[PDB]
Amino acid sequence: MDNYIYSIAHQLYEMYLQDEDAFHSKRDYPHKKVFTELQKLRKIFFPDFFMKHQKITESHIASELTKLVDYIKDSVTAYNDELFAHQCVMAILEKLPSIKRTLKTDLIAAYAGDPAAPGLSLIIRCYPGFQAVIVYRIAHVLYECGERYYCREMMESVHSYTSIDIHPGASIKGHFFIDHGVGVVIGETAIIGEWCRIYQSVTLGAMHFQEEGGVIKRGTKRHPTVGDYVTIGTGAKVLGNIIVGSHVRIGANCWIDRDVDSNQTVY
Amino acid sequence: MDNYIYSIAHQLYEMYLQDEDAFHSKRDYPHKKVFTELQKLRKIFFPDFFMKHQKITESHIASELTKLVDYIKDSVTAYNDELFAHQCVMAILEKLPSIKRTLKTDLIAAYAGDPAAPGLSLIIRCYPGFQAVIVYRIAHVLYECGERYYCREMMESVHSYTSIDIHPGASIKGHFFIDHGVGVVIGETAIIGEWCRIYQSVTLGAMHFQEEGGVIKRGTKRHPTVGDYVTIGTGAKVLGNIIVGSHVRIGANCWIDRDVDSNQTVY
Amino acid sequence: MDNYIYSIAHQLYEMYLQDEDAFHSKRDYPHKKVFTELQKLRKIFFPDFFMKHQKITESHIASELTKLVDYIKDSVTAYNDELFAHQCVMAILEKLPSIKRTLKTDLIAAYAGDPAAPGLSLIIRCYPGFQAVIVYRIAHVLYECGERYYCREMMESVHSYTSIDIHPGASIKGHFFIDHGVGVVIGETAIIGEWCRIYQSVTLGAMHFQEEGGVIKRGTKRHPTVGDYVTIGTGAKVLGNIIVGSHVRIGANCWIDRDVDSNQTVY
Repeated sequence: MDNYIYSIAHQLYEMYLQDEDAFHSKRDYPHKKVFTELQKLRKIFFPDFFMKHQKITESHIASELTKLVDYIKDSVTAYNDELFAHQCVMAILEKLPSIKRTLKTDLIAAYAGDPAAPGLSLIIRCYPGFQAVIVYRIAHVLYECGERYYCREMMESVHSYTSIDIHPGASIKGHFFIDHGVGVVIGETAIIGEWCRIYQSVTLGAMHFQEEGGVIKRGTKRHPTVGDYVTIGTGAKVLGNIIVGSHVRIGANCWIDRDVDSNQTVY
Repeated sequence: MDNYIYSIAHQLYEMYLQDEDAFHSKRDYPHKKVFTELQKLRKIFFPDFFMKHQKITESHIASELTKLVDYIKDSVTAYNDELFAHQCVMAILEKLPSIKRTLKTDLIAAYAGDPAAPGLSLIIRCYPGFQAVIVYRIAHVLYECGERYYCREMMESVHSYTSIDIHPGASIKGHFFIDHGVGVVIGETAIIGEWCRIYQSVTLGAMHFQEEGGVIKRGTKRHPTVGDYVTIGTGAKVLGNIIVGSHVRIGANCWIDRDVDSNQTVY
Repeated sequence: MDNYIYSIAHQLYEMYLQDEDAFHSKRDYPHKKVFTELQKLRKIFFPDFFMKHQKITESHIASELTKLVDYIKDSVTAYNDELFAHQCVMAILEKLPSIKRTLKTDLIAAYAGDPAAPGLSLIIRCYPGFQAVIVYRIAHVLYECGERYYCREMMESVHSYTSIDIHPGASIKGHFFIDHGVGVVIGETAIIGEWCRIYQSVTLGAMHFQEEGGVIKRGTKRHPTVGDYVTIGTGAKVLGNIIVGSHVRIGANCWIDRDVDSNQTVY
């Protein structure tokens, strides 16, 4: 695994070197301490914003990547087993370059969708929707390996830190932006296309009225599918195994229970 | 107090030994550090999930229970007095076995109400509705002793950690489940029956439009009473000294201002 | 700067001495550790509640004020420059007495608007709306100096701790109260008068439906202006560059898109 880490850290470092200036800084930002997965991934993906400049080298990216790998491996092993952990973490490592590319697009979307943002640096440093998506994109790779415990725990850390509630099972394309974010809920089987803009208190999920009865069916597709270029306004509750088309605008406090066709505004 | 602690820890230990296998694990889970009351109560009620297996003995349950008792006593004394603190903490100790039984039913309700849950172990480890209810059930015993300060502070820790806002005065029966949970508000005089299922952004509370005037009447019954087998959908705002009957289903974003009779679906 | 700190700490100390008894306590409260800006400002503005009584002297207020000044200066410098930082922190220091006076009125409003509050001491110690406003009032002085980065980071700390989302650019008058608070969003160009009472899940903000296109106009007045004696009920979404008059009552889950005239109740 250490040799694969070296190769992945090398690729991520070369990407860092080739990133546009907006993804770089010569500033030494105030040191913060957040939960482990975010702390580590912040340094790995955007070292200029979370490390002293005198320290960014490839070797240091590799060093942080190793600390992260060892931590996730340990946690996956606790809930599962040693072999399953190795395979899942190799899968995360495999996807880190593509995630890095996607996270860049999420930043572009954040700046493009928010008149309050002065530059990418502030989004990177402290935008809660962005902190959540960083961790989500890794948690999802775990889910894709069949893991069902630690990937949820990781997202519950995100949940506590940002009040954004994204199940690791959700599938989310790039140029993704959650603004403000408190009360956002995105379910296990939610599917979200490119250029989705989501506001505070938005649910892309499900409700289960008590059938007593007692014990609800496990899993199955039961959360919305959302197309490209969708904007979901504050307080909107989109519920059930329903399809929202592309280029859809959803108004504030809307209660959506059925399919919504492409190229529409709902209020 | 130490002799009463020993007796209570003995009872809790015997209950632990007699718990069904779903409430047990041989796994050594990743060590977490959360606010004191939750950290301690997690170990006391579900040691398999928060202690190394080589350490669970009765003596260790007693040890953790002592640390918790000393901490709560100290905090209650700060806001009140030494004698009042002793009585309140003796009352908590008294209720710990019954709370343990109730918390088991809350877990059953959580698993039964959530298709995303793979087993009780994940709910125990990281479900925010469950973390909140653990602390709430103890905070409520303080409120029942007449304490009005520290029990609120304790629940504000829960508030920061999970964004679930349950006043220690609320009365809540068993098989209780808050799914997702961000934005849940449950007021001081709210009464909730058995098998209540509550989603994100649900208020069981009150609003006070300014009478200027100036200073609103203190206390009194002013929050909803809810029966058994009630499901309250995402964003529902249930306000005032009103009665919701049993077997009631409440739809998303609903604004409920008046009594709702038993065996009904509202949207 | 140290001589100006001494003078400001002297004034704040004299104000402390002249505060009514409700703003004082002989109790030694349980020690808490929260994010730096709140930790420091809590001690500076309300030392009786966050320091051991044997330690409150003027010299100790000055000591804490220095620690805060050094921290904010360091963070402002990181995002901007040394000279800009000095000017901004001198501006904060300048405003601290007036902020102290305003924070007293916010407490009065909190107690007056909440039947659950037993005394100012509990609001001071743990009410999340109040913790947020303490930090907001300082963050706003930074914004007023033209700072756009660290003042946002500071409020994102508030955001994580309380789930209350107040842009440092918002202008808010005194006797301000957010009850419960989770999901409150108050935008960069929001203007709020005296005696505003706000509940959980209230947005005073804006939504931006995707014009693709791509990159939205930066800034400009785009969030609501709210008059005096306004109460905004749970879940209300007040959006756009609109004017809400004085003595307005807004009902639960309301979706407000246009001007609302003075002396009105909306549902």
